[PDB]
Amino acid sequence: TSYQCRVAVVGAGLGGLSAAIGITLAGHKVTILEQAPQLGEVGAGIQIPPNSSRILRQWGLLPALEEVSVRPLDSVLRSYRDGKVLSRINLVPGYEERFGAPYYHIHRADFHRILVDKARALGVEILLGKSVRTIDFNAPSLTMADGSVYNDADVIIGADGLKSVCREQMLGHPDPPHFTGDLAYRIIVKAEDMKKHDSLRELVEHPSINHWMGPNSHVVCYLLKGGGLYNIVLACPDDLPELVNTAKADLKEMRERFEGWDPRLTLLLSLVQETSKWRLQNSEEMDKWSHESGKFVLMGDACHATLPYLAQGAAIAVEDGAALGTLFAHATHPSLVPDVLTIYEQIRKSRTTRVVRGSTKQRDIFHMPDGPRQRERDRQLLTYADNLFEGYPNQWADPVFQPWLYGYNAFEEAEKAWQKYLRGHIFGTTGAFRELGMG
Ligand SMILES: Cc1cc2nc3c(=O)[nH]c(=O)nc-3n(C[C@H](O)[C@H](O)[C@H](O)COP(=O)(O)OP(=O)(O)OC[C@H]3O[C@@H](n4cnc5c(N)ncnc54)[C@H](O)[C@@H]3O)c2cc1C
Repeated sequence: TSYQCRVAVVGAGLGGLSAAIGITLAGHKVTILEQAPQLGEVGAGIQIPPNSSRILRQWGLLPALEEVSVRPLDSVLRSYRDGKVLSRINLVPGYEERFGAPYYHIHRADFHRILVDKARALGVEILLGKSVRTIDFNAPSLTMADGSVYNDADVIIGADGLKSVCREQMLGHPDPPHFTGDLAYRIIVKAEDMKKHDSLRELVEHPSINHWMGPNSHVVCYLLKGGGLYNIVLACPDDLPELVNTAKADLKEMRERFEGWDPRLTLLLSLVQETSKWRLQNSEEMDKWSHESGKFVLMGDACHATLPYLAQGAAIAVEDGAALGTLFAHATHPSLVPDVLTIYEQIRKSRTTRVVRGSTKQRDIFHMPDGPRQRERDRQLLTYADNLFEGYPNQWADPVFQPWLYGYNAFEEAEKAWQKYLRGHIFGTTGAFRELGMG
């Protein structure tokens, strides 16, 4: 009769499910308490880089994913004016050869649906319609919007995303998300229609991650297998306030923001099949993800919300869940649980902040206005493309940042950390392992 911790995950996003998967595969019973009445067959494109794919592969999800995801050949940084290529990184075969795991482009609904399916296949209960409002962190209880009280859990894990009620309850005061002051426009265009125009063909027969960097704007363009649709996301300032969000509104607005940009991006505005406009936001990092009671810890965007520039938010939420799981594997005795939550924060924060920084830095590179600093950026990109250095204006190509970002194995790192904890070398723990004969 081994020990089984009753772990309640709040929120069924990517991070919640990754945690439910890893902890169940650890030997414990997970229950996810989401807010939405039904699962989210909703969203657009997401990127699964090696540091997240290798995790999913260890959970036997590679096939189900390959079926619905694309493998971009390379990742390209281009000037906003002419489409001029300034940096090209090889992903196929480069990234599998180096970091030993695929890089994927999958629609968010497909990724969410595969993770929900694997969660259920492992026996996780997913109780929907459970909007959590208050938390008692000592006698672990969750109180819902209807009034009901869930108290069938030993440990709680906040994974409620950006608008996290869990983080508010932990801190003891409100803490809404900070508005980046930017807004995003998502556009879906059938690739059938693009193959009809000569200037666009290269983007369909050579599926890449194309980035246009420009004055306080950037445009990302990639392909997804569904409907062979092309995702075109434009990030620009919200100098305007109407929020008029009809189909024609953006077409006008996006055309205006593309004034002077690669002629190709404006052609694409004519082949639109759907438009979507929204104001970006995120949170500022937290010093503490845990509660003094040692029964609660945050994961995902709730504690380490990242700017979308690096394409790692879900990657590092998967890493969070993977590390949680790897550590709970060692939670063979209940007194071991809080120390585990401690070893996690430490190992996860040092990683999630250094990513959060990079995203911000990538922003500064992408958004440069035309001028001397832009001229130097471009110069450096082109000149040292075959002679990389630390501080290269592409954080993805940076010879130091790059292997660190994509070579990271959440499993091995959490194991290293558990061993450090067994040699008494982890600050901030209660030393539960001592009374249990481990050493
Ligand atoms: C424009 C954009 C592009 C991105 N591109 C990429 C990319 O290419 N690659 C990548 O890896 N990441 C990317 N990201 C990041 C990625 O979308 C997030 O990191 C991801 O959602 C993390 O999942 P999560 O579980 O941490 O949070 P979420 O997915 O937000 O999970 C939150 C869930 O909890 C629920 N919830 C909220 N409040 C409560 C409550 N009080 N009670 C109960 N349930 C609640 C919500 O309804 C939701 O289901 C992008 C993000 C944006 C905005």
